[PDB]
Amino acid sequence: AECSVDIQGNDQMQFNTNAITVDRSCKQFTVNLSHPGNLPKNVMGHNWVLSTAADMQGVVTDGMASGLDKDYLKPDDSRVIAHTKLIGSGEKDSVTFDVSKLKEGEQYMFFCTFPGHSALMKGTLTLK
Ligand SMILES: [Cu+2]
Repeated sequence: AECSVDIQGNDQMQFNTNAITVDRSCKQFTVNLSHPGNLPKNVMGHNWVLSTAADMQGVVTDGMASGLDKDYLKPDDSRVIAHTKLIGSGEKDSVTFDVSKLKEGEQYMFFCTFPGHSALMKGTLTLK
């Protein structure tokens, strides 16, 4: 079982994958996020946020309203299944979450909630 993935967010508003697969035999799954490039967090910050596909737009909008000091996430947002912190160039973060939080049939998305980034910086997350 492959229970982790390394993902990069760069200076050109790209993640280097748009589809993550979570083996359902994994008890926990880990996302290791890094940021190649040289732009700082306040202008090209990236996070990795997981929600249902239906909830993404709300999470992104409310995250915008929350601001940089809150890593562009609504505090205690019930729709956020898991998330990293917001990182700038040269920085990294990891998040580990319980695979039991994912339910058969539901559609999940990952994305960055930094203002303006989610249109490109998004992808699917799917049980196997
Ligand atoms: Cu971003």
